Amino acid sequence: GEIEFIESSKDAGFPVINKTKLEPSVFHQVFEGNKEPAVLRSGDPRLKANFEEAIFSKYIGNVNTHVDEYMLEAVDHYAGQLATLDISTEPMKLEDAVYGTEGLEALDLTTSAGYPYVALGIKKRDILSKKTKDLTKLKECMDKYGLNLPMVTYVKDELRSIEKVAKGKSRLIEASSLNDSVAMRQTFGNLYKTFHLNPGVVTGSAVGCDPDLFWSKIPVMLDGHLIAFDYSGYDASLSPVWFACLKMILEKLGYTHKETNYIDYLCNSHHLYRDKHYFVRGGMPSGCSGTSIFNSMINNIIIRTLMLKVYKGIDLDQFRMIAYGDDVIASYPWPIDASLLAEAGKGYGLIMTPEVTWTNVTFLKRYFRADEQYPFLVHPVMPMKDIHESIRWTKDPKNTQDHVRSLCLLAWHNGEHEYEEFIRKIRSVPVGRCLTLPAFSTLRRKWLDSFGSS
Repeated sequence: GEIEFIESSKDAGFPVINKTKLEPSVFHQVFEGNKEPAVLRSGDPRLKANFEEAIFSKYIGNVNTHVDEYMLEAVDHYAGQLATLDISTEPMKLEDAVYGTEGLEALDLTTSAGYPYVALGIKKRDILSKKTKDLTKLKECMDKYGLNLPMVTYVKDELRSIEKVAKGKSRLIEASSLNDSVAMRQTFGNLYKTFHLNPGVVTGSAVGCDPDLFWSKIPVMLDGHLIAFDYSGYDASLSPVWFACLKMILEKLGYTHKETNYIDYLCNSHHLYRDKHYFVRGGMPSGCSGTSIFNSMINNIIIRTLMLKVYKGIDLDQFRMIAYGDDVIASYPWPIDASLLAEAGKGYGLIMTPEVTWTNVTFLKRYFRADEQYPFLVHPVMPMKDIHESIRWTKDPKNTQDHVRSLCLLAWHNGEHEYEEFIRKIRSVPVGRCLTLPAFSTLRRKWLDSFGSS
């Protein structure tokens, strides 16, 4: 992706789009950590770099190439897999696409409504209602403002490492207009549903998975020599050729050329950021509808392309992979040099970052540890250091109970000794003794029982 044009918003008649919410929690001194809130403003005294330059530096440019022979075969192979899922290309019913259905959670009512709503002070809840499932106001707004509206760029308010704070390398997220979010959920909602209900090696996707259950399935699906990597700045690195590949895959699934027009909206985009507006060619605009699923689909095309290009004579029918956006875990029955693939990826404008074993591999920032007693069940193991980083901050201490409960559900997979120490430190602050904390044995019993029914 590349910014092709940027100028002051006022020159085009756009109004300007309006500190961190993260604050030290009561556990900030009880646990150790290094992370701090990402820089959100240019004047931040922790900066050791130019902020505006840093946040846009992920748009490293485009490789301008045609869909080549390797891509075509990659698209064909992945399309053959997805065909077995019988994805419906029929529009999803508006009420289902907006207010929830199996496999597609209701539209988030707390996030930005995007443009022009943010300029008018109109929030999602001024338009939508969970209680009534009203679609009348939404139809009025969609008729009135139409589709293909500018995206609103926000800086992601989240904890980051010391290096990323100093370098100002905060992440950006895009808010699609409510109109475009809804229209994309109508167009692709059945694809979203099918992906969410089928994480694994047919979709090649883990989007929507529950690691507590899914991690025991992964080694069954990936039974060869492991291949694993992620990327640096995946979304913004994507060149338009990969979006062309995605459109080809979607059309092989039965979408019409008009239904794939929304991929052009994602690829060639118009953004408002504070007092500026700018146009981008290429790049997945992270935070629009479907971006994790579409990133994952593109990654399935990319890895197959690279394998076909480097390993002539590869047999993709024996290849297996699972992607969550840029994050990949995969296998092949023979060893594969991931560094060769990564260098081949550099020629396509990608920055891939690769002896991978079940002991040292990670996926979704978690390790894999087979249960000592039930060896066919696999613990997802979030490192305790990451749990410690999280518990030390909060965006709203009114949610402390839910926050600490969620961390307990992650922590116990590290073993009973680690868990008891975690609980002891939590209880060394008075808030900690006011919380309902699950017992290790309860967490373990419920986990074991969860595999017994579905």
